[PDB]
Amino acid sequence: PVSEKQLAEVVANTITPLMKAQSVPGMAVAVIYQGKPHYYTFGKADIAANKPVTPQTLFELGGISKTFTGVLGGDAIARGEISLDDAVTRYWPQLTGKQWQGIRMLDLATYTAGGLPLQVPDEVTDNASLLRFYQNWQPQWKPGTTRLYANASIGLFGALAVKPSGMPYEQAMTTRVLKPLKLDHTWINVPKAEEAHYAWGYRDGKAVRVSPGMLDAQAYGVKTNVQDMANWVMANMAPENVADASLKQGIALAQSRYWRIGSMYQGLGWEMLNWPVEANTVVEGSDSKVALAPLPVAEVNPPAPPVKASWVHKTGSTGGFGSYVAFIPEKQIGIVMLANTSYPNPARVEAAYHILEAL
Repeated sequence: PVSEKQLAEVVANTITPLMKAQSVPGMAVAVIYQGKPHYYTFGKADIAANKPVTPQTLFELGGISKTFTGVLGGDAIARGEISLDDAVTRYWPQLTGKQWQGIRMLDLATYTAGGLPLQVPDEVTDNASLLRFYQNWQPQWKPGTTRLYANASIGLFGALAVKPSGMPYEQAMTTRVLKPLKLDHTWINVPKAEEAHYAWGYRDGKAVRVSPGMLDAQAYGVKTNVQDMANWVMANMAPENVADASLKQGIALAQSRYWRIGSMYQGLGWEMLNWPVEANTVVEGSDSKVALAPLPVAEVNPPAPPVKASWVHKTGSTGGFGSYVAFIPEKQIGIVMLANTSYPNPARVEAAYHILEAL
């Protein structure tokens, strides 16, 4: 019972000011209300070229790419290919170091393996140096005790979760998650043909774009527009309408609860909180000082299947782009906020909460 027209103001009334205080040049917004998306665009996608942000502009999702990874992974669990409490050594037999005993695929995806670091070091150029890296890894904690956000963790989950498939990660995602969901404009590698749709990221006044790195696709290399992103949210928010049977089970596996960390729950890429929530609770944990720190986990076992009454979300950043996605399956409301500046996370959470509170 709210107007499309007044929903526009609230978006503009909230978004415009934010862009000003955070110095974001362009931003694409999607608010999902009543089974359908409403798009709002603001800013330039390219400043010197003077390109507006449109519903086809590509942004860098950063960490939101992990929600694709987890769903891609839950999809494989559904196909019978993998299991979450299978040893990581079952998919990478050469990981013979004794420290990898006890670690499961679930630990990899949920960041609990025991202190794997945030990045894969840049001197890792191939599989052989990647094997070396994980063999030389000395855990900081036992497994299932501590959560430490890392791409070394979920990046490894993705590469390995697609192995039984006999397909490369890129291809796997397209034929398994993307096409069936008709995200025909979501890319790991942007083609030349869609190049002009790709905005530039801005970091400190400079124009940037993400650089390659081992396991980037799995961890932080997806790019899309607000249209395809809204469809991704709608598919996650209402998996029932999803025809692919493995996909549907996987989307659900991804929103399931595996660990509790404070008021937060760890899923396969997705992060959740029970609805209702106060804003201060979502914003407290979004702040990087908490998000990237190592925290103790409380196991949920068996894992809890997905709760409709949850605040599902994910932030994503690269050097020049800043995104956020959050939805409530019970109310069936959602939001996408794609930006070409990485502004603080608590500011994205603050803004999304407000907008959604209007519905």
